[PDB]
Amino acid sequence: MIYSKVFLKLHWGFSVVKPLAKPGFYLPPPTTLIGALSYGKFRGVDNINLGNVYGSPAYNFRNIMATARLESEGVYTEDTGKVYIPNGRLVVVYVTDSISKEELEKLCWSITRIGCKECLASVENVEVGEAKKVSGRVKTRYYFRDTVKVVGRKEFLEYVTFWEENGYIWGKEGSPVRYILPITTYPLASKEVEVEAKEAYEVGGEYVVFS
RNA sequence: AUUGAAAGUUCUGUUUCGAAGAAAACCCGCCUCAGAUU
Repeated sequence: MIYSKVFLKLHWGFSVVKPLAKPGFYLPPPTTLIGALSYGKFRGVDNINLGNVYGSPAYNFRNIMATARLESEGVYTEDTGKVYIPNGRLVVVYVTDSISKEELEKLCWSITRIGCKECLASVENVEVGEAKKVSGRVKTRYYFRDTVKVVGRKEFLEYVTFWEENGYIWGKEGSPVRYILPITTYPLASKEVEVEAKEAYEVGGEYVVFS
């Protein structure tokens, strides 16, 4: 199981509108991160024949694990929800085993935006390595699933609804999955939360929790 | 190529016309550059 870290500098912020008044999300979903990763290889094509229906040029990277977190302060504003965090930093962690280190690093250096067109984002540095799996009590900053238990004080937890990869095909709605975010609503920032969990990869001290 | 792909809240308008900081008032009343030298 290999892992990679990437540091992104944002220009003005990101904007992803909730499916189904147009409120937005607080942090990008894993689908957006996987698509941003896949952009490095599938650049220039917008419709590929999956075999039965044209749904997206991204239904092939669906088995890559990804998380992300903030490192600065920003504000969520509706005026079409947006998250303004100019000149901020975003740290993204990719954990997978499908491709070798070289391919993942090459695709990691090839990220241009997160969400819509305006949300450009530069790349400052990357790291590649091998991760280890543990199950003891850990402290994390990246968001995780709803089913994961919690030992600390419930003070900085929020609930959001994300979708699986099934939504990659047009004319179809993805399955709803609950997620827990360790975020302060105003102003936006990230806080550490201690969890027990069952699977957690050590990617440099900042343990990442998946289940 | 990411609930992503496609979208100008844009066009038109004077803060304008008029109204003396003006009239009265001494700086002024006394004081040696003076005694000695071819």
